Amino acid sequence: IEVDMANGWRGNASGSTSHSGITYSADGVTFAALGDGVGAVFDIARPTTLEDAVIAMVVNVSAEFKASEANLQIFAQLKEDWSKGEWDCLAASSELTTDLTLTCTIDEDDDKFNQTARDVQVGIQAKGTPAGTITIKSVTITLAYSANVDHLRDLAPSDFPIGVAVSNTDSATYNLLTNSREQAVVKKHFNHLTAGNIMKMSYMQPTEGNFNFTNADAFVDWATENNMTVHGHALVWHSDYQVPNFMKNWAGSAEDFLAALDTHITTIVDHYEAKGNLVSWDVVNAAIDDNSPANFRTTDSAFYVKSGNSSVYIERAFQTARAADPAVILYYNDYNIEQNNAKTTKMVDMVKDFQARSIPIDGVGFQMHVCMNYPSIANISAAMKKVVDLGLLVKITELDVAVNQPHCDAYPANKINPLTEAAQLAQKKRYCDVVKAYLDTVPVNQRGGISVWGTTDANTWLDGLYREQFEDEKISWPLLFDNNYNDKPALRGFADALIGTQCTNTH
Ligand SMILES: O[C@@H]1[C@@H](O)[C@H](O[C@@H]2CO[C@@H](O[C@@H]3CO[C@@H](O[C@@H]4CO[C@@H](O)[C@H](O)[C@H]4O)[C@H](O)[C@H]3O)[C@H](O)[C@H]2O)OC[C@H]1O
Ligand SMILES: O[C@@H]1[C@@H](O)[C@H](O[C@@H]2CO[C@@H](O[C@@H]3CO[C@@H](O[C@@H]4CO[C@@H](O)[C@H](O)[C@H]4O)[C@H](O)[C@H]3O)[C@H](O)[C@H]2O)OC[C@H]1O
Repeated sequence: IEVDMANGWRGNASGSTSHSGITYSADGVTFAALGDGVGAVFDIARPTTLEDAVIAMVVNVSAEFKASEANLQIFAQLKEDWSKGEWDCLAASSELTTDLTLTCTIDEDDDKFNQTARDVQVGIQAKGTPAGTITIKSVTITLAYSANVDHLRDLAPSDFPIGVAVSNTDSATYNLLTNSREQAVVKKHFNHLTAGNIMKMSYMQPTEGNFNFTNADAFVDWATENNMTVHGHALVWHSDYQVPNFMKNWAGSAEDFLAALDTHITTIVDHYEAKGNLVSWDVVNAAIDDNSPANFRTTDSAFYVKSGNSSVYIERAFQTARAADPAVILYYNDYNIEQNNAKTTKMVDMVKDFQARSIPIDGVGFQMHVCMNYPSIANISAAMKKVVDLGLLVKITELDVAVNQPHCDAYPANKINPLTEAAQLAQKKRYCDVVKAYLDTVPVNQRGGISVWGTTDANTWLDGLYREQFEDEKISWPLLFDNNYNDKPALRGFADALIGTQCTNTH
């Protein structure tokens, strides 16, 4: 709460000496400190949840007030219940001179400031034998749950990994290796990791024949130290920000381009085989378009264009990855293929073609970037079953569940902001439904794992993707842990599914 400094302020006398009101300017709110108990205040409407809230004021006091040796008391009290309040803050003349920052934590014995009955009067007053003036420049007021899950990974009903995507050197704030809160949540709940960006193409090979393994190797070493396996992401992907410059600008033949693509794959696969912890790769990521009917991408993919207007690079990537390490599990990975419409159909036809022509492929990764109420559990189940029936592994690679999403629930007509308890419980049921559909649809020996695309809501990729539609607000809140790394009901819902407990949006 940033308190308005231009409206809503009042003089106050909490003692016998009368006050002389308040004065507005460009510097803030000013009053004369006429006697003991004389101050300035504003109101907060009922109901209030103000226990453990922190009041911070920037103030500025006159020479005469300094000379008076008077103290300053930040306080709050209930209107019509005047005797009840927070009276234990005091800034003594000692500490005063400049704009100072004075704070007051609202901390009461009986929880009196979590209440429904009265409005709340908040302010600052002089104590002692005061004189001169006080100026307040600004006021800010900084206002748990447990899922009771000890280790999420330990609840899987068969042997499949429970995994998470982490940030690395691509984020100063959220880098797994420098952020001890990220390390803690990961070590507590997961046994499987994906790098969010640093194993993508231009990160691994920024120029032709100069590979850069240093940062990704430190990530793999930390996974090994902590008894976790690594899913490699990704050997081939069209997204412009991570295509190596020399590939974007290829000026030679189609056969020479495909040979350079082979070198990229063989070098990276051989290196991570020898490092000793790399169990599966997304070999080709998101190569099908978003049209209906669906086709492989054309002009928006450097790989289609530089291969000579051909999708042959897809099968070649799989053949090359297999030759480099025959033991590593090979996935095709994509979004929207869980919807059971045009894109699902194109993916299934591609797998059938590959099986007919002896092109190696071990599984399909369903990224599973879903909305709260779309697509349906029936459609998600039917789409995964199409892959199960071809004898392949099914892996959920990038699960998140958006509370607001511009393509769902007629956004923004029903926008949820701020986040509510009802929305958190809806998210609990939704994570339960999706994980249960996976277990119900995919036989034990075809379960490639379930991973979520991030740790805390404070760093989800969705808020950046939809920044324009969201008006720069962080409103997708799509993951298992909140902005302070505490549990959300979402985590209880994931756990309920693993243990076979009914999926609900209740407590
Ligand atoms: O250290 C604590 C003491 O400060 C504390 O004294 C209390 C201070 O607050 C007092 O409440 C006064 C009551 O008058 C209010 O103004 C009235 C608002 O309504 C108008 O209709 C009316 O005309 C005004 O006069 C004022 O806002 C408010 O500060 C309270 O009565 C004192 O008990 O005691 C506890 C110590 O720990
Ligand atoms: O020089 C800096 C640039 O490098 C930097 O680039 C940004 C890097 O982050 C990018 O966002 C990435 C995009 O990929 C996300 O994961 C994908 C989600 O969709 C799935 O289909 C796919 O499989 C996943 O790989 C990832 O979470 C997210 O962090 C962003 O788009 C780039 O612009 O910009 C800052 C410069 O200083």
